[PDB]
Amino acid sequence: HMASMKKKGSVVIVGRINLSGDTAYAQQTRGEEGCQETSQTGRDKNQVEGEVQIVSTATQTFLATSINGVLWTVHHGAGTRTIASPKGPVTQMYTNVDKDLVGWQAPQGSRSLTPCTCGSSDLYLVTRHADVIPVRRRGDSRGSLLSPRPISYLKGSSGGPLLCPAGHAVGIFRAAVSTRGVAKAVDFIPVESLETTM
Ligand SMILES: CC(C)(C)OC(=O)N[C@H]1CCCCC/C=C\[C@@H]2C[C@@]2(C(=O)NS(=O)(=O)C2CC2)NC(=O)[C@@H]2C[C@@H](OC(=O)n3cc4cccc(F)c4c3)CN2C1=O
Ligand SMILES: [Zn+2]
Repeated sequence: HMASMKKKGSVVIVGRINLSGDTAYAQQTRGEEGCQETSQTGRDKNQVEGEVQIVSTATQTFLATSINGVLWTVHHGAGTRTIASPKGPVTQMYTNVDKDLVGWQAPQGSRSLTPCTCGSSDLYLVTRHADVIPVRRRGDSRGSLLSPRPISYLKGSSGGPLLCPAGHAVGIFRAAVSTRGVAKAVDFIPVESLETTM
């Protein structure tokens, strides 16, 4: 009934994939109890850094990537949820279920990737465990893993980036193409779609 209807919580930044140095590693910035509280209030005063965030809802965890001043992720993780911020919940500025894409204004302190203009097909996928996986681009929205992996290895990495050799954003990881539980290829949202959305 009306008076007791609940609201979904906010997406919460719980960590980041550190790519700044010579070693890529995942960093946690908030534990599970703090995550749950922050999702409910939508108020997150933690400092944000970096290009790739680890994000969570009450039920899922995935990645989000800043490109051109927007923190982008997948709709199948975020839905229409707000993101927690120092001043309270922030509404999505982009939502496109057809592309599986959402975005919010990038948090203060984040750094953004630049869309790739290289026209090159040797790519790198960054996972939530900070693995950097070589991917050969095979079409507008597909690339093949040079070394196939069980889907377990990729689960929770949607929203993360595919990058070119120079570290530009080429796309956002969306789905794994798997046969018998092995991912031989990935599907991604090309950066040009994000640029058109903007
Ligand atoms: C499309 C094709 C070729 C048929 O393949 C697949 O449908 N395959 C599956 C294999 C699933 C097994 C796990 C694979 C491991 C990791 C996957 C990356 C990942 C993930 O980590 N999510 S998450 O755990 O972070 C999660 C917490 C956020 N995404 C998924 O599971 C997505 C979600 C879902 O797809 C979609 O809702 N759409 C909506 C779309 C709209 C437009 C175009 C698209 F393609 C769309 C795909 C099925 N998904 C796959 O990948
Ligand atoms: Zn490039």
